[PDB]
Amino acid sequence: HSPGQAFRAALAKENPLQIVGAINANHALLAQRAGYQAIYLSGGGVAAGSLGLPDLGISTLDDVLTDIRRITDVCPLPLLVDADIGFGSSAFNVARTVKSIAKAGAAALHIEDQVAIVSKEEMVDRIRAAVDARTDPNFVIMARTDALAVEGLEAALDRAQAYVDAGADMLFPEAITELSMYRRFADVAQVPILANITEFGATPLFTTDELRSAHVAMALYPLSAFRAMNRAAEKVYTVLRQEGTQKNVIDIMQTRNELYESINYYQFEEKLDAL
Amino acid sequence: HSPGQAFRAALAKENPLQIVGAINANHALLAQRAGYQAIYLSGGGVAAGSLGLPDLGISTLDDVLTDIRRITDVCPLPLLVDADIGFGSSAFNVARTVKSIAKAGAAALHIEDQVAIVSKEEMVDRIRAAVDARTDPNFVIMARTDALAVEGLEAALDRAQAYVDAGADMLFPEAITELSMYRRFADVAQVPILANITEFGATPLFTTDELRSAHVAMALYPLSAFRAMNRAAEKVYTVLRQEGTQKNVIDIMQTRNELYESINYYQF
Amino acid sequence: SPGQAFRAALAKENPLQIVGAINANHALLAQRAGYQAIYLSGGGVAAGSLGLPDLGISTLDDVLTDIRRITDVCPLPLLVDADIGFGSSAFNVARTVKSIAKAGAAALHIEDQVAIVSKEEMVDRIRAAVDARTDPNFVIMARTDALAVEGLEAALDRAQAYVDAGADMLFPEAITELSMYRRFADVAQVPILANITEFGATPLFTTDELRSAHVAMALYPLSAFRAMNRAAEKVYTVLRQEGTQKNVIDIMQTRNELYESINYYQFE
Amino acid sequence: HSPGQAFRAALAKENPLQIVGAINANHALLAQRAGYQAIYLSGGGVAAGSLGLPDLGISTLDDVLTDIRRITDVCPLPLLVDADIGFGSSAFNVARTVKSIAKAGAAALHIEDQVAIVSKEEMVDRIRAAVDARTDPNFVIMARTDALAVEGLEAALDRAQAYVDAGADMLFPEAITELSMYRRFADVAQVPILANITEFGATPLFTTDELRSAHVAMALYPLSAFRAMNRAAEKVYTVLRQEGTQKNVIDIMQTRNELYESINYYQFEEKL
Repeated sequence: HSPGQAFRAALAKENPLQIVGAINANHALLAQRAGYQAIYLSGGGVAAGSLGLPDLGISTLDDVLTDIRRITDVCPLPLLVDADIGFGSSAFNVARTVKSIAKAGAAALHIEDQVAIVSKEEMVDRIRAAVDARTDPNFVIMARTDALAVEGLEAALDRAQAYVDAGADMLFPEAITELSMYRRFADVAQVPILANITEFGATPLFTTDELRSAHVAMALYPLSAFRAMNRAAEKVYTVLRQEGTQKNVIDIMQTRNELYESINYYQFEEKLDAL
Repeated sequence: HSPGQAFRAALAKENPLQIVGAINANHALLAQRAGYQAIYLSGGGVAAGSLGLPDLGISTLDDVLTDIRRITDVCPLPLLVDADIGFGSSAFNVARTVKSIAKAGAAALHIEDQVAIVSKEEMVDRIRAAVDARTDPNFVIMARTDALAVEGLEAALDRAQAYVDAGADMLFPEAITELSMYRRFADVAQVPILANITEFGATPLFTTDELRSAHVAMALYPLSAFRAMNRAAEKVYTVLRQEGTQKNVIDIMQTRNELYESINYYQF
Repeated sequence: SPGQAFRAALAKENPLQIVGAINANHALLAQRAGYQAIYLSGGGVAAGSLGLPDLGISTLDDVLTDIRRITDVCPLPLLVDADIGFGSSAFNVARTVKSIAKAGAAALHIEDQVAIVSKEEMVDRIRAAVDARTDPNFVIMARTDALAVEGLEAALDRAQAYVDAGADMLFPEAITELSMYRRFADVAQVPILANITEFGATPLFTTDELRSAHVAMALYPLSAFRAMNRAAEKVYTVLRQEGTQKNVIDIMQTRNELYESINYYQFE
Repeated sequence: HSPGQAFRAALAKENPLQIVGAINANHALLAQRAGYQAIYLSGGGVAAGSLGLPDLGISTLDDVLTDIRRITDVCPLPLLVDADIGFGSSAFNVARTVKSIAKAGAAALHIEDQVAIVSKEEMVDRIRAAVDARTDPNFVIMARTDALAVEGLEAALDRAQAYVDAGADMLFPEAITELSMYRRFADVAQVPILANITEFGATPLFTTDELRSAHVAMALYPLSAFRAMNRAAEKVYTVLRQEGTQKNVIDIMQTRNELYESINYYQFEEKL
């Protein structure tokens, strides 16, 4: 039943496993109804969406925990969580963070080597503090590297090896621009590799068939839905403010039955009927 | 500063005052950029959006307070909050609720007589307890009622005046299909009336001009933006799952520059 | 799992002494004193954490925060006072049960308070609670004040119905004879908890006495909390009257004792 | 409608003003009933009491905000809060922290030059960041410093003036063991001075009369009640576990009537 076991189970059943970001509980339920087997909580999303703040280390662990509980309290899909760099320079912080996130209901989390990026040894220690704090061995500790933004592939691969040896269960190579690169991290790391297919990034919009050819274990789409959600919302605000009526925007609105079906409204009423 | 004043001022410079719901802090900033002068925190939205639950009284005051702080901590627009029956029951419950919501950063809130509905008497105490707990007199205490559709016009208007005599600063009649109804409340209650122009309900999609002729002081669009964001999010999930790529939905996605600007990324 | 730890403590101690801990610190003091299980008093969350009377003012969120604080640092299984489920519908009870378990609790008790609800209503609450539980080892205890409110027959009839409904253990109030506890144990056929709180109508039974009565758990809900309030008050009064705390230094836990209790040096 | 004003008024009314720590809402009420005009939320107390953790930077702002709301939601006494260094490291972090603490209900807070201590310039920027985030000019921003011990008197007095010029409404200087030294700091800073009269420390247990003679504006007792409550609780746990009954500690327990009275039980039941 362990959410961590659920995540790993998802991986074994889907390759590459599509993991979509869910900005809130409602969207996690939509993703589930769409067929997805796992979801994601973006840190930049918590900041930009939940707090309306830029992703400049302004949001706190508590902001993230709150969204983790909301999402997992109602959606059973294993949730991968963006734990940034650990929320705290102290090892105690990295540890309290890992335990808090797991306790909030997350199935997995990824911690990065950013400060520019810290040294291999540094990250290796962070990873160790994380693996140590974990209680449920099935809970996934993913190690993310942003080395490709400031270093070369070879250097990034060197880290990838040290991060795995450090205990990292899976690898998250950021900003990969070539399909062949994914293959090299896989062959070198020997653990599941996640491809971050976020739009407006350096990484091309690879298809799942392309990622599969590169042995990619996971395809992540962190803010996709959020992005379309914002545009549609903005449209409603503009049209409504210009015409003094939302009449010409009704057509792009989820209906009552659709909303109700996504949140299992009828099922709740059913239980009441039974009484 | 007093958001209660900002709210009162807003109704003064805009008639009817358009108040749009904002499901989260981000959308509050969007509504602000769109030019709105006041926003709303829908209770059904906190449940459906923040919790992914139906509007069956499962959400808690704390769930609501979290969204209030998030929104009001970054957006200065006056926020009207849906506080239901006070989530408690006794006088001290309504007070703690009103105080908490005010402390959280809201500018106004509305409580309702919907338990069937409570007797005129208990609603009167409800309003009194609410008004008494108020610290800043500029904080708005709105009363929402459904007596019209339950007891009838005569009874509805009776409650209306009572609710006003109890101290309610504004009235929120629910499920109004005829504009005449709004006028009767405005003439009887003689306090700013709010029209809930939500979609897929029993109320027609009245325009701002139509509401003005009915003497409506506020036009409410509780979930409008929310409904559109869900359809858009659903479209993205569906296409991505079918096609294995989001290439064909990029066109309906807010761009990086657009996002960064809505949250003043460059300013930081 | 916490539920397993609770049942493990129960299987190894008879009766199992369960002491209330008002906060994380005291949870550690209890652990150091040798207790195998601790308690989170609902009245303690209200009076201690909120400074309010136990009259339905505290919320589920207040309780959850204390559960996380305590269980994040103390591994002793924690029994939680979930009042009536913090809501009327089975939906509320369901959300409450999952949240409390998620926060780290090992068990919780729910009561038939409204006077009390009908046997049928409580049966539904219990079923809703049992249905919401995911880990069968998580304990769902039924608390009932039927003996005092309705009488022996009513209490025993309800006790049986509550067990059939899925309640793992029973918390019957107002019993004043060890012989009556045996009767409840024989009829319910599930572990019985005896509330040994102070200043009430019930006797301060010893663990040996409770054992002779077939009582499985002995509860001391606010015992430590009571002694802590008196000591704190003594400090405040002397300090105020004398302009220094010199004369109350002798009743203070030392810095070394504090450090020892929270494993300061270990972290250092 | 300003806890900041209430704090300043308490200062003017009582000199030195006794500020006692309250580990939770209940004790805030006990302090209020004992007659105190201001209370304190110790950072060390939030960690050791609310979290059962050492005061080594493990607690978060959220843990503090929760206790602030709980306390100020029921007790009207102005509350001074220990905000450490602003929980974070950026000007945006100090600002968000200052704002949230005030929004949570506090009347004042203090930040320190702790990193060794940061440079005078570093601290000056923190203070300025806090003062600018402040929405109510009455909300008090206190600067805590341990420069006397770390860098010596010349440097400490220098930072003090610099901190005040930066906007600190009050000063909280550590490591002072002599009245004459408090006197000197007060003369230089020209703002209200707080003396930390915590126990089991280097500082003597100065009396209010002695502190008044030292130009000290506030007397702080950060964990006094907390210390006594822990010992009492430990006593109950121990005796109870050892004897299988709490009969022999009933004598040191606050009764139910006393508890009810301290939290105005009957005034609420009157409303119910």
